Amino acid sequence: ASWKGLIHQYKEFLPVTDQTPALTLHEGNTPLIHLPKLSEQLGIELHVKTEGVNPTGSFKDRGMVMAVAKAKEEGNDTIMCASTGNTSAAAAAYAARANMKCIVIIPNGKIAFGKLAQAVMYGAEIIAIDGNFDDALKIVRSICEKSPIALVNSVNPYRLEGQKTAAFEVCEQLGEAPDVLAIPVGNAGNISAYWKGFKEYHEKNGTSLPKMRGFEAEGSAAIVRNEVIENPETIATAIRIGNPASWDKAVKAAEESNGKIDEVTDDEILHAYQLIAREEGVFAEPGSCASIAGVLKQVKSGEIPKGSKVVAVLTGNGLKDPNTAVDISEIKPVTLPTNEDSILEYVKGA
Amino acid sequence: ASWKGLIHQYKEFLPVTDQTPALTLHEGNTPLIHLPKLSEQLGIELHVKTEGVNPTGSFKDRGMVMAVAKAKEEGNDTIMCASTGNTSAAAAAYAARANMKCIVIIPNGKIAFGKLAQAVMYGAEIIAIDGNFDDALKIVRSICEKSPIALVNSVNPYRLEGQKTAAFEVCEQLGEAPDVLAIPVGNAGNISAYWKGFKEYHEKNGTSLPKMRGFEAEGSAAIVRNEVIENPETIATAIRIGNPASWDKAVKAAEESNGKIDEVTDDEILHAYQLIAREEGVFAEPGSCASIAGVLKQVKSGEIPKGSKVVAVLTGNGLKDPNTAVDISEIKPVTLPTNEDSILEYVKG
Ligand SMILES: CC1=C(O)\C(=C/N=C(\C=C/CP(=O)(O)O)C(=O)O)C(COP(=O)(O)O)=CN1
Ligand SMILES: CC1=C(O)\C(=C/N=C(\C=C/CP(=O)(O)O)C(=O)O)C(COP(=O)(O)O)=CN1
Repeated sequence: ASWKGLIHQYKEFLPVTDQTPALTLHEGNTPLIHLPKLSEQLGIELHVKTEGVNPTGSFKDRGMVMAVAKAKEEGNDTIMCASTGNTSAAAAAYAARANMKCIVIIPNGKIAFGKLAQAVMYGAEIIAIDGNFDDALKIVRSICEKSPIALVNSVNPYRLEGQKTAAFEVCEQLGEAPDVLAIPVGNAGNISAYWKGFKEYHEKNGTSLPKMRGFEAEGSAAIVRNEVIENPETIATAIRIGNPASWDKAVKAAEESNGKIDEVTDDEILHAYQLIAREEGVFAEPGSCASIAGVLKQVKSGEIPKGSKVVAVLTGNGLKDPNTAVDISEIKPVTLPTNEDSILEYVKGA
Repeated sequence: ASWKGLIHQYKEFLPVTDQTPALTLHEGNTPLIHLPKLSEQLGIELHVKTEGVNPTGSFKDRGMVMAVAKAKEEGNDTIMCASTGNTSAAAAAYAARANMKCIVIIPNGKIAFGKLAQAVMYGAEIIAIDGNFDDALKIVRSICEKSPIALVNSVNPYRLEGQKTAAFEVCEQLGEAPDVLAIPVGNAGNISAYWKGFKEYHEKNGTSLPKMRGFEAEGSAAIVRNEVIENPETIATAIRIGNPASWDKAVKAAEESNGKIDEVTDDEILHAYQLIAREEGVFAEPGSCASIAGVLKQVKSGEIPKGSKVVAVLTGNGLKDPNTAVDISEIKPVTLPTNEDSILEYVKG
């Protein structure tokens, strides 16, 4: 049938009133794709929730449609967020759609090319700092406390209310809750939202409770180290975050679900990044592939038992970050003369 | 609802046997988004079919899932295509998914950066030539005449079989066929595919027949100019194509539909490109926005009368081409000290 966006489709789970604007970019309802080759190789039943087909190319659209609709309902005209790039892209698109001004603070030289192009195109006022995301978040929260500008980072609870619908959809698309929900962790709002979603669906519809398995990049694994990281690092700039704002909710999700927050190296991330594209035709940005890298690590160790039904969240479209793709990949265009014989000869001799 | 890809959902309209592999990346079923502000400013009811949310970010996935499934059914292990970038990305993804080799021939320096990243990541054998798309297609077609390599460019009929499904969806999502289907024209397969779709749905389901309104970029407007353009040009490199392989089908489609194939300038394309992102929050690549530029042109001229119900096809995701976005945009980011006081006063100023 039809799909009219999250606010309409999940209205009973959401803080929607008759005065809530009907804001939508048709976000949500993203594919849950079975990966049969990787399932065979791993000895599990692996599906990927491909959030890169959301309107701005990441799961952030789920929370942002809710946050911006409520911000407009509650009488604001300007929104602001700090971002590694996907939240600012979402905020900018929904602000333009909603006729609100948008201001974003980003870490200079540390957001992907595609995310920058979106923020420029959607019409945000873009402020860059030489600090990291964590610096930007501190500044943004201070400013929205000291101005009438509405904060639309994940600490805004409407963001997590929108993002929990991804757990609803996974249950509906799989026909049941999975054994394991594998997910990247940056600012930790998303793993918190999925867990909140699984609990609500458990209570209302009787679905089971997955083990929540979150994965930070080793260079930014503040939760795994149990310490704030003052200079987080990782090539997966989406999750280059050393003081997650939803730290306590995420640890609670892991504990209540009998799950775990783990870490993956950049090399593990980049391997999973190439793996799913080469073997399954699925292209997600590096930070997203922490979930797949996490599945490979824990299938190897037995922490994900063979035969498990596993959903890995692919949080962002691979088109967000074309530089990493070309920088790391061994595949390069070979330049040939515009001559059928040379090309055919190359085709056969290679 | 639930969605398992085009082969499953549109089986009855597709040349699908019990031998056809169940190939899917869940392509299709893309949003039809009403644009209420642009509608108001133009005096029409305008919707956009946002094909950028297909698995590889363009409508090519519709044709490619059918062409690659049929290629595997018929015994092939390799596919090949020429491309300005989106057909090669689709070909590469579906080949990977179907366990096939993929060879793509692209024009050096004339495919968008996101499309190159896709071809590399999906694992295609990428051959770049000093020539243009038309040169690459000539070579690819010649090669596939004599070698056991399946041609998956749009001269493969299975590409149009899959691509026609977009018109089916438009009718179901709108509740009726629109008065006008506005669409970019590069190699002309897609406008032919929509019209084929609209004729089929008319015969089977009684829907009406839109006017097919195609738009080439002016520097590549071979059909408008009635000439093979040896040196096609346009910033919209997706549609930088001077000898459209489906020329005759596309002229027939505009003729049978009482439509027209028109051209829009690069400045018109770029205006539409910025307009929809700024005003409606919808971001498509420059070639896609030829359809919006054409709607603006023909509303202004009266060729799309006020009150028309219009669906414009946004063929590719804006993330395909990050360079044009940052190059055209006078909106440069500003670097400020990492100080909340210093940035607060700058926001207030
Ligand atoms: C593609 C992708 C991201 O963009 C991202 C965070 N992106 C951010 C992070 C923080 C901003 P917030 O969304 O927390 O307001 C962004 O700015 O785009 C994460 C991590 O998800 P969390 O654990 O942070 O929910 C995974 N994957
Ligand atoms: C975004 C986009 C394209 O990539 C594209 C053609 N893209 C091509 C062009 C030709 C290859 P073909 O699909 O004809 O085999 C590509 O290689 O990606 C067109 C024009 O559609 P047609 O008139 O060609 O149906 C509009 N929009």
